Amino acid sequence: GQRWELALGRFWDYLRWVQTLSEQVQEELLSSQVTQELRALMDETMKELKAYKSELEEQLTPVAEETRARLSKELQAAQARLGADMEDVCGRLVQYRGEVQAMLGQSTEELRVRLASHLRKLRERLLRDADDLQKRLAVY
Repeated sequence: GQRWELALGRFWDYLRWVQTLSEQVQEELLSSQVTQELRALMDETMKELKAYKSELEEQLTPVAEETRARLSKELQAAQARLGADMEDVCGRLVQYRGEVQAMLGQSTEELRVRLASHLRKLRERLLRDADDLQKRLAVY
């Protein structure tokens, strides 16, 4: 129930809504509304995660400078993986917007099927990285 978790939770729900590709989603996907909203959610998540890590560093068990230095950097990488997953989702939503324009009015039904299957794999990856990031944070 950490703050960074609730923020990731909002990003996650929003993305679970995009995954439906309902009428309102498609509408917002052709504008930049979805990627903007996701970008805000993301930024909030990263901010909170950074501040949480900073606080956690206040009550740490002391270890060899090396293991500590190693732990910190493993943590830093897990955080970067999360950010990068989020950007890859938005990137994919950008591509979809362009591919639609590229069709010039033709049916996008097949574009949508393909976007949903890819989006699903990108989300699977994001969830994997968030779970890992949560495990590293817990055993700090």
